[PDB]
Amino acid sequence: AIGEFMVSLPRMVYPQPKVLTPCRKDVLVVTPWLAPIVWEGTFNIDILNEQFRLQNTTIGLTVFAIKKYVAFLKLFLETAEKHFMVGHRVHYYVFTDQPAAVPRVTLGTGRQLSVLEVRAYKRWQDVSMRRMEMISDFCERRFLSEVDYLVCVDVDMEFRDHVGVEILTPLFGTLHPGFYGSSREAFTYERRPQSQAYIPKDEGDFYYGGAFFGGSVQEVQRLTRACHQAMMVDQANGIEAVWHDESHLNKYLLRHKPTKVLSPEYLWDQQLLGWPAVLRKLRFTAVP
Amino acid sequence: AIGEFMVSLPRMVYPQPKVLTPCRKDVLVVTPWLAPIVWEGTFNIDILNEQFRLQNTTIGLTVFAIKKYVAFLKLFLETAEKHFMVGHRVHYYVFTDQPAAVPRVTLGTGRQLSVLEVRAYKRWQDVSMRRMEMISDFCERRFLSEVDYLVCVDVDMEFRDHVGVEILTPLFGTLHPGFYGSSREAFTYERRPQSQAYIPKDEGDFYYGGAFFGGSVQEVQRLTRACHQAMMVDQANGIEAVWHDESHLNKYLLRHKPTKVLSPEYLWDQQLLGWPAVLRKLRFTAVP
Repeated sequence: AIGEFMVSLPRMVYPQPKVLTPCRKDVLVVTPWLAPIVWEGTFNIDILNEQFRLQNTTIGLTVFAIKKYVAFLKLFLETAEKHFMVGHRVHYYVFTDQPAAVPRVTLGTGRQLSVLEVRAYKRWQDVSMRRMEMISDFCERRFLSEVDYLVCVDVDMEFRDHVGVEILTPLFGTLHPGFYGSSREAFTYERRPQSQAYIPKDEGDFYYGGAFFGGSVQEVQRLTRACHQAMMVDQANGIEAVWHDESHLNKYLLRHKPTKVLSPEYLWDQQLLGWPAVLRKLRFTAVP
Repeated sequence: AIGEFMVSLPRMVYPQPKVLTPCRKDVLVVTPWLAPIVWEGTFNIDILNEQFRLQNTTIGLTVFAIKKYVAFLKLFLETAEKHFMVGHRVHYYVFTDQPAAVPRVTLGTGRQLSVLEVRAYKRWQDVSMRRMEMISDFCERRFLSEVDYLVCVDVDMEFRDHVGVEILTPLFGTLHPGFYGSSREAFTYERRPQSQAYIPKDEGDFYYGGAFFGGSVQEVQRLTRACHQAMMVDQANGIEAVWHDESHLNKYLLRHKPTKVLSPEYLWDQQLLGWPAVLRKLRFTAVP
């Protein structure tokens, strides 16, 4: 559950927070709208695990694996079992054109997987829209009744370190690893006014990655519905956003600010970007 | 309203957030449970005012003025009119033993004041309990139907600078100005195990001030009910906590972590503590 009556935390012994010492001296740890930006050193995972366990939290993880991308599922799921929400209830939802190609991965207690078949659409326009469309429709089919939070990620990735309840909040986006140090004018937002995803050069907080977003089921249903509807308007107008659903996600999060932002620890590519000093942990990484 | 369907923010032009520059290099701006700690430089008030105005937010401010403390109401209310939640709907609730001594203060549009008489209890024990008791009971009489958030403060104070929607959240406490730089062993928590307010020497995040707390009506009703019930147990057991309801507030916020913490900018005493460099603004201050 979310936001229900909650019992007291138990007694816990941990280091006192230091009011006159910044938790990081090298990065921004809160947005200008007072959403935490989640980096290593900002959180005590023992306090957060207590808060979320006492609420009996269930986390849904959605992933799409189409055509040759089914090959990535084995490593994705095996590493999620080691690093993603361990100790909490998890429901994996694997959307695929090939149910028989989903690997038989052994799951920990309290963790389950459902395979959901996707239609093999002939038109690339419908394929482009599919993730937002399908995530929004499965909010009613399953997610509202089954999970408290949804996490929506790309499959061609692996977990290497802890990804846990520190990310959970009504709505979150993740700093794209290509742009976290960039000026807004360099962000690859959609720049043509004819598109619903358009953002002018003087607007924008961050460049969020389409490969990792999520929130409560209600807020993810709103985001995905809005992005799907915006993509259909663009298609009717004969325009395709420069980075497809990621451009629409960025427009949505500019206009509807997220309640947490995840650092690039949560969405990284070591082949392209190495391991900079500012990343103390590489948690979820591209497969080369 | 809180958490209802919300329209997009309008286009806004403001400086891009700097991911690789800390917003403060001298203080902690997020707790270990990922609640923002509100200092000057952490927030863009234009973005926050848009978010809260679009939700039609109403803020209730409660204050108790008993016996000679009615003398403080004129300056308290006049300075609240200049600095507290300007531009948003405000309902002041003045709890007093002397309704006729409440000054006629001129209020801005969208701002109203109600005078609520308190019983002149003969027993100091009932006086000690009165604020928590009365705030909890007026949650049903008025506050649930009238306001979205409650702010509960002491009267012997004045506003000198902006106190606005950056503080609003489901549950907040304020760093007491005497203890924000102190070790937890020096915090003046209740230390006798026989009291419901007891906190051992190895526990505690912060020392919160009883003079400034608040949150959504639901969460303030829970806090005040819990504190009142805990005080009644102590009275039956013939023990009075060292700092009365402030000791109980501290026990409650240790066990039920706040979703924002306000810096001592929001609760200060310049006669006793001066104007240190770490305070960029002195917002709400003791009257000498």
